[PDB]
Amino acid sequence: QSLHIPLLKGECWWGAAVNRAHDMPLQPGAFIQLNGDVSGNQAVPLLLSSAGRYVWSDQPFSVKREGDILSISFTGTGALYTASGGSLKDAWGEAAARFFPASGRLPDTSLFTAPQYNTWIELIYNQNQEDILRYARDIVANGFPPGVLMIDDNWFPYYGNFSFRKDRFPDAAGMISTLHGMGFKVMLWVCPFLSPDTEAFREALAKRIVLFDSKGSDTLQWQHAVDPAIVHWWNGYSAVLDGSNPDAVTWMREKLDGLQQQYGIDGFKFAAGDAEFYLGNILSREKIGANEQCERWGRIGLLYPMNEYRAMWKNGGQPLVERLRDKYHTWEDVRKLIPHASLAGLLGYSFVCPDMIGGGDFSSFKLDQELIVRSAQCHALMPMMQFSVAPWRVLDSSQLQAVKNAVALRRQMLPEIMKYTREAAVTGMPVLRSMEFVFPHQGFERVEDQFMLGDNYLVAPVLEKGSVRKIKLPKGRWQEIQSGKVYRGGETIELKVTLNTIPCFKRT
Amino acid sequence: QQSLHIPLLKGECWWGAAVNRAHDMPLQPGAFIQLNGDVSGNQAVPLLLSSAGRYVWSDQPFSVKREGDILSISFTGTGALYTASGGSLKDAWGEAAARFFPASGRLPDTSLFTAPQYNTWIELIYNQNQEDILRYARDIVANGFPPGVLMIDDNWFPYYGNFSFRKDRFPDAAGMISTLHGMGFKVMLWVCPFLSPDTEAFREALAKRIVLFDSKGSDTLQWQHAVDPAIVHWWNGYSAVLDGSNPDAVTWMREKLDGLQQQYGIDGFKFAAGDAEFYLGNILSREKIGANEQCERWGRIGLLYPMNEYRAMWKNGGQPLVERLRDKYHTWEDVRKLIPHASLAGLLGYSFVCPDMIGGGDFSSFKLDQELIVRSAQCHALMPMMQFSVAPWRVLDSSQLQAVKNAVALRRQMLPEIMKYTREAAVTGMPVLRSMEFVFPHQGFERVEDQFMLGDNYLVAPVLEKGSVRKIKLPKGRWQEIQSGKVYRGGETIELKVTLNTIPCFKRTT
Ligand SMILES: OC[C@H]1O[C@@H](O)[C@H](O)[C@@H](O)[C@H]1O
Ligand SMILES: OC[C@H]1O[C@@H](O)[C@H](O)[C@@H](O)[C@H]1O
Ligand SMILES: [Cl-]
Ligand SMILES: [Cl-]
Repeated sequence: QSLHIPLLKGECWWGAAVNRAHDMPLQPGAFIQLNGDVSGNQAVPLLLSSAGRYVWSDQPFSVKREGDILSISFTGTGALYTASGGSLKDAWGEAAARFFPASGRLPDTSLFTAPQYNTWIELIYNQNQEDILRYARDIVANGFPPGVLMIDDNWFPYYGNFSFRKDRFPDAAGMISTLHGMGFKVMLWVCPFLSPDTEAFREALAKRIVLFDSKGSDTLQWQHAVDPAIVHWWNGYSAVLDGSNPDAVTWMREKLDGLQQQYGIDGFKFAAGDAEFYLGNILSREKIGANEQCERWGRIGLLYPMNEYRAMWKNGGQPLVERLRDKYHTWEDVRKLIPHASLAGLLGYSFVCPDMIGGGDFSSFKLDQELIVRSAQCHALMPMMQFSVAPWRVLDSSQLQAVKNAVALRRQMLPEIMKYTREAAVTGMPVLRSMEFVFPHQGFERVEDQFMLGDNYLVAPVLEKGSVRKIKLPKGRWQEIQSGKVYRGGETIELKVTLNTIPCFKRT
Repeated sequence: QQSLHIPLLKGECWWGAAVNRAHDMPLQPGAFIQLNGDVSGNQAVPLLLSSAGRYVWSDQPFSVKREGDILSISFTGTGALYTASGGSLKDAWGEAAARFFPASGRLPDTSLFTAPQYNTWIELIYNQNQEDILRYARDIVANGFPPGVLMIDDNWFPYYGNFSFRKDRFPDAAGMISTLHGMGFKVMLWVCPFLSPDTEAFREALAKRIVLFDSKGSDTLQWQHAVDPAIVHWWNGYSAVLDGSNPDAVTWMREKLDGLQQQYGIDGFKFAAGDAEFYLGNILSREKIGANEQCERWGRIGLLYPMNEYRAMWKNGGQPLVERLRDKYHTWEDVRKLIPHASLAGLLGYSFVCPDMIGGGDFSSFKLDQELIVRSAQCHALMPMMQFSVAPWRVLDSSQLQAVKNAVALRRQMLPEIMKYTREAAVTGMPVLRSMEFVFPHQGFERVEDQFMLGDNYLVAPVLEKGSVRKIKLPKGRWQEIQSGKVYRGGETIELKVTLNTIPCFKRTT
């Protein structure tokens, strides 16, 4: 089933995939495939336009813009809709309320009320008790606020064994107790992959909770398959849980619940689950597609309020934290944070965290100190802020101070962040809003280096080198919160900036 | 493929190729054995030997069939038929050995012979842990059994390719080994060439390019440019696997094994897997060797660790490796395989042969049949090596236990004889455990597989069925039963009254 949609004059379209937001508004020649592909992050079968139009299907589709016409090919069925208000916000609001209504619930508020810290970039695969405790002590000693600490990949003996590796964690319970005492909560990285020659693999094969190999047979049914699917991913080759099988859910809950009971773990970073891992010669118990495997992995987080996901299909309006994917240590990537985060919010992902300050791609790790500072300042007034590489280790004293000052500004602004976070639970309305969302039809369709925190604060993080920053103000009066200088709105201004400037304006 | 087609001589009998097929020999009309990519679950050698002193050899694998009275061999490389002028099986063995697999002059570690061996596999299976291993070792001593080599079998480590004790089940592995040593045991660890394919060890091995690579079914793709590992399905799951053709894989394996010896005091290693079948398919090796040669090269690692054991093997006849018969079922059929498999093993160059595990070595079996366990123990006793796994004191009542202990005592009594011939096998390759045909050619012993000779002078006829009567075919000469002292004239078959305790054994006195 297909659909051709001529653009309205001036109309701009966004949607489909968080990790394609930098390519939007959709341009002539643009192509996005959702079927079997979440583009390395979150994806939703939704398009929204600046004229209040929207496209939804319950199922994946592909979209191409050819000239001034959208061509959409649906695997199921879909339709074009118009909201009568005629703005992006109206499209968002009607599509949300029809197709991904707000659940009424928040993720664990500890994820918002302090910065987050992830051991990934600092320790990589050498996750061990001594170094994790040291990183935590270091956070405290450098005057950073204790928050949620995420112990990343490889704290366990092998994939599918949900226990601390005793060689590197002689007393994990003691470690967690010490971390709690210091004011941290703790999350563990978990995934649905199973090292496919181990005790856990054989148990899961016997329980029939893995995805099976179809052998490329047309006819072979799940109930008769004998061999597991083996999937290649970034860590190697593994068996994988079948998210359509209720018994897989039971198994996963037993594992996670056990870590909570035994060690006091507060929550889980849900890794992987990307649709692409479910393609090919694979048999699932309930015969669902690859996208819905990803979606059902996402549902696990509904049982653990302290959660985070990178890969997602649907689950808009839900109490899941949605992280932007691994960012490179580049200026190009720091300029993705805002448009990616703002799109995430329109797709129903209000609780968006922008990856890791300074970069989340471990291979990157000559570091650029200025970039790290600008990355930190851009995180600060986003819904959540996440560190990994240790600022005190990689920065000199005044770059470090500027990071501390970013954290201080987040602290000053937290009541506002939390007001809109709490409201997002109820209404689904994003915390971080695009300029277009708040100020429709005022020339902001392509302004992606500015965002609104709620309705009243305009944030314009410095996202390049240079001592000059341009800021497009909507009509109205705007007071810069640090300088206190009031600006007449309805023009673009030039601001002299230093390493420490985070331009932010209150609507008056 | 090049080939031979050999009319059998009158009365001629042929053995060879594969240890785990010996029960089907002498090769009968309709027989077929493929060696290419196939070691039949144990040791295999490209050798055939005949009762008329003839032999066939190739450096490389072949297939053999018998159709009527024609023995046909199809070679992957080249081969030939030979005749030893003395005209007996022993002459064929001796000439083939000296030409194609001469004795190295070396022995495996003598502690493997000078006491019974004990393997934790059947008692503990996948639950290998410090407490239970120490308990098993204490139970050996408390029940009056001698300390020997203790083999800690599969799953003492976190995952395949991580050569360290799992600290969850082994809180002080060095102290455990220290304890076991002071109780008079030596300790071997199960190791294999498989790597859990999403782990740190796997990624390290991939980065060092020591794994076997995936050819993608391409004919042109060269090792040098391959990027993905071969994944292999085996009894424990799916794994990457070391490329035994790659000298860097040897280095890596030595680093692991030397590390375990230095850090924990481990005495040797049970070398698992390596079966040729694991190396078939879309696979690229650094030096472009076949599947059988991958099995052979795994076997060579044991040349660096005198305390070793292998199940899978290709060639390496005449070498200081313990060759274990494969996992035996808890059946009477399988206890009856021990002798013909062990004797063939000797003819193929595997003198240091151990007959799997007393009472069975297939963990799925584990109605235990106590009498079967006893007869298994008694059959092991005068073989080159004797290996327990399932705990006799746990599964046997008091008479039966005592009969196992008596078997151990007979082995102790006979050990000087065992060792005399074991030390000689190192030098000449002559088997310790010899077939009746080997020692007594052309006397009607071609199909007698329930008797063997310990060296030249001791005829052992273990009881291998239920009942109170045992038939024993004595070669010409005089034979003294070692318990009774009664002397029997040979050239006939006698019937002996037997009990659960009886281990019929005769000394040659003429
Ligand atoms: O897609 C998720 C993956 O992204 C890769 O680019 C990164 O190297 C991995 O560590 C993993 O996080
Ligand atoms: O071929 C070796 C294998 O043999 C199987 O029969 C057995 O169940 C396994 O435990 C393993 O020893
Ligand atoms: Cl990947
Ligand atoms: Cl197998």
